[PDB]
Amino acid sequence: VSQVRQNYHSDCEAAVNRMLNLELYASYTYSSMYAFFDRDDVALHNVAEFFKENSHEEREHAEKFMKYQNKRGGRVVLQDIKKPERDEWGNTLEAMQAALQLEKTVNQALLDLHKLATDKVDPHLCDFLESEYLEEQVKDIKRIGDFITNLKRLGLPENGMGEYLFDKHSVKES
Amino acid sequence: VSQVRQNYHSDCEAAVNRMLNLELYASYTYSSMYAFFDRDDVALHNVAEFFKENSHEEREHAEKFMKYQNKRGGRVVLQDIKKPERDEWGNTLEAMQAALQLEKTVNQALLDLHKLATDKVDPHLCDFLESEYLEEQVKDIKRIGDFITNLKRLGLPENGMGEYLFDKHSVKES
Amino acid sequence: VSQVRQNYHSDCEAAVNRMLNLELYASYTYSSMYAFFDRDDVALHNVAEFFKENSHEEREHAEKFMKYQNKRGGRVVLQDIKKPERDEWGNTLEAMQAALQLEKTVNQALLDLHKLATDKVDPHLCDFLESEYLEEQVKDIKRIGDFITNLKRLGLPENGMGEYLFDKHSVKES
Amino acid sequence: VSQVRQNYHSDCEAAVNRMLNLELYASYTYSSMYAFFDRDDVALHNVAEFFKENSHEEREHAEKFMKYQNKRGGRVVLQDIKKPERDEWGNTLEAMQAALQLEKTVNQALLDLHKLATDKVDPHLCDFLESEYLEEQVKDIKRIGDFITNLKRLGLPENGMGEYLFDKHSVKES
Ligand SMILES: [Cl-]
Ligand SMILES: [Cl-]
Ligand SMILES: [Cl-]
Ligand SMILES: [Cl-]
Ligand SMILES: [Cl-]
Ligand SMILES: [Cl-]
Ligand SMILES: [Cl-]
Ligand SMILES: [Cl-]
Ligand SMILES: [Cl-]
Ligand SMILES: [Cl-]
Ligand SMILES: [Cl-]
Ligand SMILES: [Cl-]
Ligand SMILES: [Cl-]
Ligand SMILES: [Cl-]
Ligand SMILES: [Cl-]
Ligand SMILES: [Cl-]
Ligand SMILES: [Cl-]
Ligand SMILES: [Cl-]
Ligand SMILES: [Cl-]
Ligand SMILES: [Cl-]
Ligand SMILES: [Cl-]
Ligand SMILES: [Cl-]
Ligand SMILES: [Cl-]
Ligand SMILES: [Cl-]
Ligand SMILES: [Cl-]
Ligand SMILES: [Cl-]
Ligand SMILES: [Cl-]
Ligand SMILES: [Cl-]
Ligand SMILES: [Cl-]
Ligand SMILES: [Cl-]
Ligand SMILES: [Cl-]
Ligand SMILES: [Cl-]
Ligand SMILES: [Cl-]
Ligand SMILES: [Cl-]
Ligand SMILES: [Cl-]
Ligand SMILES: [Cl-]
Ligand SMILES: [Cl-]
Ligand SMILES: [Cl-]
Ligand SMILES: [Cl-]
Ligand SMILES: [Cl-]
Ligand SMILES: [Mg+2]
Ligand SMILES: [Mg+2]
Ligand SMILES: [Mg+2]
Ligand SMILES: [Mg+2]
Ligand SMILES: [Mg+2]
Ligand SMILES: [Mg+2]
Ligand SMILES: [Mg+2]
Ligand SMILES: [Mg+2]
Ligand SMILES: [Mg+2]
Ligand SMILES: [Mg+2]
Ligand SMILES: [Mg+2]
Ligand SMILES: [Mg+2]
Ligand SMILES: [Mg+2]
Ligand SMILES: [Mg+2]
Ligand SMILES: [Mg+2]
Ligand SMILES: [Mg+2]
Ligand SMILES: [Mg+2]
Ligand SMILES: [Mg+2]
Ligand SMILES: [Mg+2]
Ligand SMILES: [Mg+2]
Ligand SMILES: [Mg+2]
Ligand SMILES: [Mg+2]
Ligand SMILES: [Mg+2]
Ligand SMILES: [Mg+2]
Ligand SMILES: [Mg+2]
Ligand SMILES: [Mg+2]
Ligand SMILES: [Mg+2]
Ligand SMILES: [Mg+2]
Ligand SMILES: [Mg+2]
Ligand SMILES: [Mg+2]
Ligand SMILES: [Mg+2]
Ligand SMILES: [Mg+2]
Ligand SMILES: [Mg+2]
Ligand SMILES: [Mg+2]
Ligand SMILES: [Mg+2]
Ligand SMILES: [Mg+2]
Ligand SMILES: [Mg+2]
Ligand SMILES: [Mg+2]
Ligand SMILES: [Mg+2]
Ligand SMILES: [Mg+2]
Ligand SMILES: [Mg+2]
Ligand SMILES: [Mg+2]
Repeated sequence: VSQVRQNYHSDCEAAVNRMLNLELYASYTYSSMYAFFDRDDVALHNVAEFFKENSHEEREHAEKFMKYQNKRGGRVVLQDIKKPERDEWGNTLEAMQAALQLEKTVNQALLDLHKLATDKVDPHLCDFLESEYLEEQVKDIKRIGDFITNLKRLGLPENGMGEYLFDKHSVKES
Repeated sequence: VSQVRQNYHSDCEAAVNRMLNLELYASYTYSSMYAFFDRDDVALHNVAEFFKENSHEEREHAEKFMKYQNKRGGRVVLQDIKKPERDEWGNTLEAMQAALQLEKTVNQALLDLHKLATDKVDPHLCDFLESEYLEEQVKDIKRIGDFITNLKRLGLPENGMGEYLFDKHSVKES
Repeated sequence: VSQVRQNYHSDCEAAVNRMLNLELYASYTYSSMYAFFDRDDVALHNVAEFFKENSHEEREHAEKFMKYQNKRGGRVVLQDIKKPERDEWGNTLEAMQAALQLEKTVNQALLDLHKLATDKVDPHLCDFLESEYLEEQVKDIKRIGDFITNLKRLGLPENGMGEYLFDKHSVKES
Repeated sequence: VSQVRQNYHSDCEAAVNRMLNLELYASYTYSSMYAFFDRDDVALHNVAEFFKENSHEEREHAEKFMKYQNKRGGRVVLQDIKKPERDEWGNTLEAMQAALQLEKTVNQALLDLHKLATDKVDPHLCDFLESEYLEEQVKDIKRIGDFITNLKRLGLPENGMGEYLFDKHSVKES
């Protein structure tokens, strides 16, 4: 038993390792979307940079779980980071639809981890999830939903001028 | 009944007074460790100052419970602050082992108070403990565990040079 | 064929994707070493931070290959990022020995990619490797070799005081 | 023989003069595109300025070959600068397609000069091309490819609003 460990269930320790892996998986998916929008035959550089920044934030989310695991006296166990589900992402609308689903998958895993922490009476882990993960997920889901609504209004997938304008006006200039 | 009181169970009020006392007890134990490491025949001044600062922080933790009690309309009831369990603390390793156990005793009391607040459906008290006490405890337990690991690596209790080096490099220069 | 593609052999495109994967693998190994040295029962925080920074630099190396692939008109193809070879890294000497071998594995792959680029008469890819990767590898191998020499001089693995001193004096304060 | 000449083959000297001429030809073509987009019946001033700046950069590329020739002890020999292939450039898409082909013609000549320098065992000339010309060509080809992809998305040649928007958002405001 780690000398620091107190009120930290083995099941929560394992679930934190699985959550860590899912954050790395989400990072890698966003890396793939960055590389796709940087292609010469796609060439939507502000969209590409949005996904690159998301990739970096998800890696930071994973590192924060590593630090958390060690603070509680659990032991980080790593698994392979699976490659993303697609090699090419169609267009900005298809990519944003995939991002929305990814963010809701990550959110569901965080909510499931909160349920487990509640069941094991771990208020520190509950607070960590509520204070560091759950609100950022709601905000990032809302942002992507707003983007999808605007891509549909702009006539995606058919309206190339609409796609061009989204990249200029909806995502930060990079 | 206090005019401000709302959703504040008598049992939680009493448990806050007991928690207040335990914070003052923890403060006093750290005061004792400060005075020990300041002795001419101990003379580890950065270690002494680490414990002095901890003593001040635990007193602040107690004062925050006094303020909390009054905000909720409970009534502060003080009891004697018991003297520490030891008059002398051996060496840096023995003192840090005692500090780890003290921090885990305080943490267990905070977790038990959270259980009571949960049972009495007091989300304000739950939030107060999660936001003001529980993460600071996990961080301070991790810090002391890290110190104990390093004191063991440095050959305590036998290796006086190791003890000297810990005071120079592991705790803040004071 | 990509409209930008010129003098870019399919074999080099594929080898760049494999090199990208190896950089991500190296990043992940360094992440594992960071988490290990951050454990409460290891607690060498400057060593941990050295490996964390290396993890970030290797991820940047991977991203630079993604950008390169797209500049040449190749297509990024991602594969799983395999978990590191170990779950625990022993001590600073064992970890640095593993880091030296990892850096020489990455260097050999870069040298093999340079051989392929030379065979396919691709001076742009040769210059990219020489200007962005090969000297950084020689410098980072030299740094790790110097560290191993010093860890041996400090009596690793047995001399815990030597290990403590390496973390204070050989790696940057973090 | 020039007193400075060392390891500089007559064939490389002649090929540097031909490359100089091609840079001046590329400059002149971009000058023509500037003047076309500045016409009152074309009037895409940011596109015009993009091509004007490219014209200046290609002239600088030529001057750098003149300086190189003299540094090695070769003798600059100038030939006529041929007028561009067209007197009018259609629209932004046709001009960018012509620019892509021009940049790939210049790139092929630079790669052919690198082959010759390699055959004549001239590492100074190889380094000069790799360090001063080949990466700038890959970057400028990628930029023009990205532009063509966006002009197609914006509905060129038929979509005049798309052409107008490209000039406002894709090229620098001038
Ligand atoms: Cl536990
Ligand atoms: Cl408990
Ligand atoms: Cl358990
Ligand atoms: Cl696990
Ligand atoms: Cl699997
Ligand atoms: Cl796919
Ligand atoms: Cl998903
Ligand atoms: Cl949050
Ligand atoms: Cl449409
Ligand atoms: Cl607009
Ligand atoms: Cl605007
Ligand atoms: Cl009440
Ligand atoms: Cl109520
Ligand atoms: Cl009551
Ligand atoms: Cl009481
Ligand atoms: Cl008593
Ligand atoms: Cl005693
Ligand atoms: Cl205790
Ligand atoms: Cl806290
Ligand atoms: Cl000893
Ligand atoms: Cl020292
Ligand atoms: Cl020092
Ligand atoms: Cl090719
Ligand atoms: Cl070629
Ligand atoms: Cl090929
Ligand atoms: Cl591949
Ligand atoms: Cl495999
Ligand atoms: Cl292992
Ligand atoms: Cl290896
Ligand atoms: Cl380098
Ligand atoms: Cl020893
Ligand atoms: Cl010569
Ligand atoms: Cl020679
Ligand atoms: Cl000659
Ligand atoms: Cl000539
Ligand atoms: Cl002629
Ligand atoms: Cl014409
Ligand atoms: Cl041409
Ligand atoms: Cl260059
Ligand atoms: Cl149209
Ligand atoms: Mg132990
Ligand atoms: Mg377990
Ligand atoms: Mg999973
Ligand atoms: Mg995340
Ligand atoms: Mg698979
Ligand atoms: Mg919050
Ligand atoms: Mg954010
Ligand atoms: Mg996000
Ligand atoms: Mg918004
Ligand atoms: Mg369309
Ligand atoms: Mg009253
Ligand atoms: Mg009462
Ligand atoms: Mg008590
Ligand atoms: Mg306290
Ligand atoms: Mg007594
Ligand atoms: Mg907090
Ligand atoms: Mg603190
Ligand atoms: Mg404390
Ligand atoms: Mg620390
Ligand atoms: Mg001794
Ligand atoms: Mg095409
Ligand atoms: Mg191929
Ligand atoms: Mg591989
Ligand atoms: Mg690398
Ligand atoms: Mg495996
Ligand atoms: Mg070379
Ligand atoms: Mg070079
Ligand atoms: Mg260099
Ligand atoms: Mg460096
Ligand atoms: Mg490195
Ligand atoms: Mg050095
Ligand atoms: Mg030993
Ligand atoms: Mg002479
Ligand atoms: Mg001659
Ligand atoms: Mg010519
Ligand atoms: Mg040129
Ligand atoms: Mg003629
Ligand atoms: Mg360069
Ligand atoms: Mg430039
Ligand atoms: Mg150019
Ligand atoms: Mg660009
Ligand atoms: Mg029209």
